[PDB]
Amino acid sequence: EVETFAFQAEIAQLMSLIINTFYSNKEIFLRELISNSSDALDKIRYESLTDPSKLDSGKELHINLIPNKQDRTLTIVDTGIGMTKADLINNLGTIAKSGTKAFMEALQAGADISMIGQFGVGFYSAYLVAEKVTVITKHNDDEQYAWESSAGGSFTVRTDTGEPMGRGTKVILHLKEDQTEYLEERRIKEIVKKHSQFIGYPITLFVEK
Ligand SMILES: NS(=O)(=O)c1ccc2[nH]c(=O)oc2c1
Repeated sequence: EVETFAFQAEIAQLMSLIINTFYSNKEIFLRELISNSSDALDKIRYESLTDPSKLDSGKELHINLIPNKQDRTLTIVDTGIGMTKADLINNLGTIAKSGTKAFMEALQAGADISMIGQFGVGFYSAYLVAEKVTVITKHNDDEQYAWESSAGGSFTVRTDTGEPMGRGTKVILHLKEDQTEYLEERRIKEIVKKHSQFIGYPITLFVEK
């Protein structure tokens, strides 16, 4: 059972701007996704401060980076609060309509794409390097769902029958053919140290066979 949705016009606009603007500093996508993960981990930690059973779905609060050269995928896994199906459909828990509005006025006021995170829509910077993005997520109050979009104005949502997650969010970046440098260990290490040195959760860079 696969449901296909149309992006709001403003989100489709943001997404094609990210895809079509000439902008060489693509590495900031990883900063933005790790920062998104850190925010989601902050949310579940805060909830657990008064209700410890909120961590029954997983006590470890961490971020994993998983490159797969055979699949040409970079996966960012976090054990944060996750997203409901409603969150997924509602622009993955963001206020993307007003955020895109503010982001695009800033761009004409001198800003560049690297500042996308200050407007709450940093997730969509994934399309700087990915031709397709799959988001697997599990929230304590909902089932496991899979969101997917290759841009083009639509996304799909289905119940995820894959590996049970426990709690959190998994962002699978199906990388563009010329963007495989972000599968290389030393390149990911460089980016994490440059942009994410003060993230308050363990970031584990998986290695490959
Ligand atoms: N902007 S739209 O009229 O909603 C639209 C139009 C064509 C599409 N093809 C696709 O995959 O998503 C689409 C969304």
